[PDB]
Amino acid sequence: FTKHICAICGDRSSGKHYGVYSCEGCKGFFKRTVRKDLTYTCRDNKDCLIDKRQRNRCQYCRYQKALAMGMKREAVQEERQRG
Ligand SMILES: [Zn+2]
Ligand SMILES: [Zn+2]
Repeated sequence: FTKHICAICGDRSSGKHYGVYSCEGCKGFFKRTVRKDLTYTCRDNKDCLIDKRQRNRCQYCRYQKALAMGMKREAVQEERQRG
């Protein structure tokens, strides 16, 4: 968005992580998740009420949101390019 709020949780973004305005928690979290190629769950339905309140504890839903917008998953493998 104009004001670079974190596309996922509405936090202040640090940069366009994986091509989308994102915050530090999300930066690392998404990287970890993708590199490991993990999946999670939350104590809510898939349509979890994602807002500022939902800290990075809400891994699953943050990941769903990231995927929904379409964070450039592949870019996570940058450091994995051990040429
Ligand atoms: Zn975030
Ligand atoms: Zn959730």
